[PDB]
Amino acid sequence: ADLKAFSKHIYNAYLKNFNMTKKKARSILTGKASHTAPFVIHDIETLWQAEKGLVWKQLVNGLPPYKEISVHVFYRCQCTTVETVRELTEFAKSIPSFSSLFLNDQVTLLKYGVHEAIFAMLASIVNKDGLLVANGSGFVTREFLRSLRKPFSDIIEPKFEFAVKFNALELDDSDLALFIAAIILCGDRPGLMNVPRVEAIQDTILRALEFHLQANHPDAQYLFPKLLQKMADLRQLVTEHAQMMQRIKKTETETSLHPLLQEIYKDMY
Amino acid sequence: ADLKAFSKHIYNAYLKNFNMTKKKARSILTGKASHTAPFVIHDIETLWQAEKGLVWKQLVNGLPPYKEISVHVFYRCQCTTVETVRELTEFAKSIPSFSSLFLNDQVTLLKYGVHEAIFAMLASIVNKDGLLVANGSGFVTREFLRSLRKPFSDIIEPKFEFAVKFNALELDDSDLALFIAAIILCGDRPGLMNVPRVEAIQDTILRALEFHLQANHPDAQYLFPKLLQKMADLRQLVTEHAQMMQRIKKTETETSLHPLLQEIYKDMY
Ligand SMILES: Cc1cc(Cn2ncn(-c3ccc(OC(F)(F)F)cc3)c2=O)cc(C)c1OC(C)(C)C(=O)O
Ligand SMILES: Cc1cc(Cn2ncn(-c3ccc(OC(F)(F)F)cc3)c2=O)cc(C)c1OC(C)(C)C(=O)O
Repeated sequence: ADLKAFSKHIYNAYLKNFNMTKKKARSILTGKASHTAPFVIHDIETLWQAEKGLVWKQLVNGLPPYKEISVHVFYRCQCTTVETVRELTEFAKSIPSFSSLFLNDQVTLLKYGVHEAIFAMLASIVNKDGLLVANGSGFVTREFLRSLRKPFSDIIEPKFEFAVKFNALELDDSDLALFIAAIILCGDRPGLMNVPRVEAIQDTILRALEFHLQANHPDAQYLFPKLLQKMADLRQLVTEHAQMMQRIKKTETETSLHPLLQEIYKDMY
Repeated sequence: ADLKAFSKHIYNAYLKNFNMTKKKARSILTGKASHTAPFVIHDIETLWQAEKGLVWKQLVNGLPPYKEISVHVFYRCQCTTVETVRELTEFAKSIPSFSSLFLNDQVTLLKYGVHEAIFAMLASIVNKDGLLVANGSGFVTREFLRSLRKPFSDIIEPKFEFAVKFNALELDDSDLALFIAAIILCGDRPGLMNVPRVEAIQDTILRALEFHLQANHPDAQYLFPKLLQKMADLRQLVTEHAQMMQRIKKTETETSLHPLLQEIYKDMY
């Protein structure tokens, strides 16, 4: 009660804001709802094919001018990330009392949380071998992404490592809704004004998550503490990511960075 | 139709979000809605009377600990201003294409625009003699405010100086809606991401304003350039105000600043 309602409201916000759920993604990856697989990108040729219709169906990509394969893929990563951020902000608007914070605090929370949330949600569209892209019309292999030149392969691999370990907790969409809401409502964010309010909201979300997990996964007893540890793991994974991003900006000078990402990484830690 | 439609929608946002319009204020200040005037505050006694129900109807002031009349009035100033910031934020959300900017840009625009807008709208509740407070239930005299000790009287007087000259343009609420929308949609704000989008929106607002002025004030010809100059004046007024605010923080160590105002003033330019 109250937590059941809270959980359901968060879940519905999740379902309303994310086109690609873990449900849909698993359904595609196992082959039960499609009957014809997504287009597999695993090399230069198939990437080129995918960009002329098979996966992205426009005759000029509307991405920055690229001079090599690795940077092209990096730009694709930026596109996915930007649209996930967009969805995450819209999702945050439906969290109880998020919209009632100061606008500045909303911006702070999103700035410092979206990457943690993105890395958590990636596991829904990732398996050992690769990841879904373009709402599941494409599947990019992990071996291809490992084959990109340093430092871009270096940035991509850790997300696979984390996602594969995170998928072993076998959460479903209704768990993940509460998990990512709690990621966003973090009181530890630099420059937050109303820390106690945000901590109280996170308090509620996490109580609802504990409740929801005992209902949904009766036999997994220690699922809740591990998930809290997952949050801490995510923070460090983002720290490492940010370090590599710094190195990119230093050493890959005309690799362009989307303005939203320039803002997020601006002054970050 | 095009600019008439834009204008009217801005006007409706204005009418839906500001408790005190120039219409209401002039009706109260001239004595037409009154039959008996607002409670005049011009010294400590009337301030004490007003704070126990007559004007502010609470039995604990909920203001920070203050040790003098000047700081007490400064805190009242903060309260009025914070509520105006809240109203302006809601008003900006209803401006066409404001809500469509990145949240970072919305926050930047409000951060650097609210004081300019507040100083413009202050003229609606001011005459030579004082100003309305608490939705027109109170009237605080300018001579009382001059009687506060430096630096507080110093910060307040220039707003009167500006407002009295601004009231000589005989604008009405429907002009002011477009004027303050244009103040907020400033492309010149430090740290704006999408400058051209904001400048296009402001262009629309300003064209609508010129059109609306040609309809509403046919015979007052140089009104539009003068208003452009008013915007520049407001910028200079906010520079001076902010300088004085700095000297407050340097030299009035027992004076607290509301957190939202602390945010606006931290790192401003
Ligand atoms: C580098 C990065 C990766 C991820 C996850 N990720 N990993 C691979 N892809 C991917 C690969 C190929 C593709 O298509 C095609 F290229 F055609 F193969 C479409 C998408 C992802 O979305 C997440 C964040 C936050 C990243 O950091 C950035 C974006 C820089 C940032 O936030 O600034
Ligand atoms: C110091 C200042 C003044 C103004 C205008 N102004 N002048 C007087 N009042 C007022 C006076 C008396 C009253 O009631 C009673 F106290 F009882 F008399 C209630 C309201 C205003 O609102 C505007 C800004 C931005 C100010 O600067 C601050 C707030 C720090 C800031 O930076 O935001």
